[PDB]
Amino acid sequence: QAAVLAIATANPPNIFYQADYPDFYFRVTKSEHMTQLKDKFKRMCEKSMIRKRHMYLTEDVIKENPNIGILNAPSFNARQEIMVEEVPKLGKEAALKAIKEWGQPLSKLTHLIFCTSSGVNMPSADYHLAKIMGLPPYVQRTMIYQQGCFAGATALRLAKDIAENNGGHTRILIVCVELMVVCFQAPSDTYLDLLVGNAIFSDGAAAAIVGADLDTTTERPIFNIVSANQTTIPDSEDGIVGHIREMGMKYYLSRTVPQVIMFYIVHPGGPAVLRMMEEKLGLSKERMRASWHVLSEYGNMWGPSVLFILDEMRNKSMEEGKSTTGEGLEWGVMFGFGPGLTVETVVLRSVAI
Amino acid sequence: QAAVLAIATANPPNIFYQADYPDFYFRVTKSEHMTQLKDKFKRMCEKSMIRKRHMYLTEDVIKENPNIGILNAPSFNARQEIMVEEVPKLGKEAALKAIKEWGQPLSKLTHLIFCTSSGVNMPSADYHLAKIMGLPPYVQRTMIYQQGCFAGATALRLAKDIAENNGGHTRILIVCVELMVVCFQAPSDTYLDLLVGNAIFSDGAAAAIVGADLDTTTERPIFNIVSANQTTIPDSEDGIVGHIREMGMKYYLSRTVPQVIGNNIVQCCRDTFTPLGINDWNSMFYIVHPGGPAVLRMMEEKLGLSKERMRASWHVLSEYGNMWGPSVLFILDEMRNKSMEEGKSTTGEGLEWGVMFGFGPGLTVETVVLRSVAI
Ligand SMILES: CC(C)(COP(=O)(O)OP(=O)(O)OC[C@H]1O[C@@H](n2cnc3c(N)ncnc32)[C@H](O)[C@@H]1OP(=O)(O)O)[C@@H](O)C(=O)NCCC(=O)NCCS
Ligand SMILES: CC(C)(COP(=O)(O)OP(=O)(O)OC[C@H]1O[C@@H](n2cnc3c(N)ncnc32)[C@H](O)[C@@H]1OP(=O)(O)O)[C@@H](O)C(=O)NCCC(=O)NCCS
Repeated sequence: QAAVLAIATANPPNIFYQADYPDFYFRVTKSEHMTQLKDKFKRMCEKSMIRKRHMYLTEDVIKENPNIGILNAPSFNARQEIMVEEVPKLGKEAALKAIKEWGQPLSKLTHLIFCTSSGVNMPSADYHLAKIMGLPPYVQRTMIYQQGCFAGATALRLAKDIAENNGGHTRILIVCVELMVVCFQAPSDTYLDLLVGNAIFSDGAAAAIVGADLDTTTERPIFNIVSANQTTIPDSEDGIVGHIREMGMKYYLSRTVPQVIMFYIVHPGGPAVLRMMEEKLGLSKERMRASWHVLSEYGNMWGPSVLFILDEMRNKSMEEGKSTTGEGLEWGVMFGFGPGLTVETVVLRSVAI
Repeated sequence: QAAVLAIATANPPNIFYQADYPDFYFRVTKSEHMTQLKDKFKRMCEKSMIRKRHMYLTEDVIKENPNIGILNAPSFNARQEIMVEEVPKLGKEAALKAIKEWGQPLSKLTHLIFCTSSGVNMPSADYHLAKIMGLPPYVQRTMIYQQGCFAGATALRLAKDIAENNGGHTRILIVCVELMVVCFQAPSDTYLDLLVGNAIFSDGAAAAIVGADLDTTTERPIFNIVSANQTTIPDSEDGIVGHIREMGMKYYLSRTVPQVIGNNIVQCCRDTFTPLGINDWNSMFYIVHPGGPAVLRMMEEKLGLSKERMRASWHVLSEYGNMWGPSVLFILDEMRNKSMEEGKSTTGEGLEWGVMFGFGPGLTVETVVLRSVAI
């Protein structure tokens, strides 16, 4: 049975505390005259339940690429040139940390699954990571582009069958990375479905190693991937929409998505999402803690977020002397979701600590 | 063991014969005054071994979206809006025919793998195909974007593990679609490795059904997917390059790609099929992505192949051009269609073992080891 053997994460070094972000955002987009819209944005940020976010797109990067901060200005080329380079580079940081925990050389890897919705190129981000990391030429790559916030969970669904159908030496590296260079837009009071993303979207990378039939002397599983299934919610196509255009990506968020969309890993799409899960199942406050923590400290990073929460859960479980990597519990589930609307459900089993 | 259970194809209806294409291309891009460059493009087309190509992008479509025909003008929005709608639509035409050959209802599908390098959107072309085919909401989707000409082979590699690890009821629909709306560019005498693409790139859709543990009663395999491996050729990054930009995609082709690829897949052949005990190189069948004529000649010359061994690959090049992802599936279909029609004893031209090579940016090679099925 396939297992997660290592997890690690990375973020851009520039921290944006949410208390300061309305002032930063309306200043760098030169939109301070929009006082009513800033009031609304202040309330969005205050209700976001996000304490800080790590972002590539600083004031200096906007100054170097000024059309990124001018609504509707052509800036797709400028965003692309940044992201084709920087997305694999941040992924390499998380990947090498995961491989160090794993304890095996890159030569023991058989497969790479790379996921991002931040930039497209040919050859793709999977190839670029293999180049800058020095993955051997027999490492077999799968590129998952543009699948938004269920990409992390979908990589585990794919890795399960690859690991289990090819045998004991198959070892899959999963790397998920996003940079909001892809979809950062200046404010407009007729596009509130773009403005909500400015309050909650953020940058990050996470990596994991998956294998089956483990060398017990050298490898140690963290979780087992019991089953994985994707479903689509009917009649919800307009809930999450990303239109890649000459002005960059316009990523539209509907107000109904949370209303439509054991230990738990729930993609932190926003606070309404995590609350929807809690009261619906009578969950203790303890159950969503790890998902609430990643939302607070990193925001909604699309693809990699469920791996951040996975890593946070087993770390706290170990630090607090819990019985298993799943907070002392045996069974668990991870939910990724995104455009479609699409739900990826991954049934997990913890490991004894 | 995973098997291909159905194969079908579709193309945009408008046919461009290669003898007429230099005239059309320089006229609709209002570039006839570039006389030396047009002579160069004529020679490119005359050497291409392409007789016709099916294209979505007609003169009317360019007239509706005139920046597509103006070099470096912003046209990415216009291209995107066309392809996000039209890529799934052409895929549905092929997919319906593959399911009809398969013979089972859509409700028996468990998975969909959609592959394209022609447009990006969220939700993507996989969701859109599901919606317009009315696939049940439990069909599990994988979207393979931007993998160029190895995408059809990579879909088989993925589908093998999905079908074999989940078992007898898992049935995977594969759909590969391309429309050169994505990268059509007007001519420039300083971007010649752009003009090559206008001589060879074309449009098409192919669909296949993959499953393991077959209902002998109702399902018949065409080919078995014995193994599949991707490899990367070191120090070949610049061989095939697609830069997606505000003017659309600029798809650059280095002069040495056919030889770098051809030498590599000859080596893969020797490395892979010698331990399987294939006695000589004419004793196995071949599907080689039709990137151009030179890569097909290399296989023939380096392995000493007879003329019938690359015939199916030459035919798809002649009649359809280089359609990127779906082309290897066109060739698979053609091979088994002619094998049946000509009275051969197997779907692989009367031979037991065979190879499929997809390749593309990286440079990346997807090798698929195939076994035919008795006819
Ligand atoms: C957006 C969100 C953080 C707001 O926090 P909240 O707990 O709902 O608190 P509020 O209802 O007071 O909302 C605060 C402001 O945000 C607005 N708002 C909330 N959701 C919005 C949405 N999809 N689009 C535009 N504005 C929205 C509210 O109208 C309000 O502005 P106002 O006071 O001027 O009317 C929260 O609703 C949420 O988690 N949304 C989920 C985002 C999502 O869909 N994630 C998954 C897709 S990636
Ligand atoms: C277009 C094509 C059919 C021309 O046929 P050919 O076998 O090269 O015949 P020639 O060598 O006489 O080339 C004719 C012209 O095309 C030019 N040319 C060919 N390939 C070129 C390239 N990558 N870049 C720039 N110019 C090129 C040659 O310089 C030559 O110019 P000239 O006649 O003015 O001297 C062939 O080059 C081809 O198929 N290229 C694509 C192969 C490839 O890269 N496949 C991978 C993509 S999936």
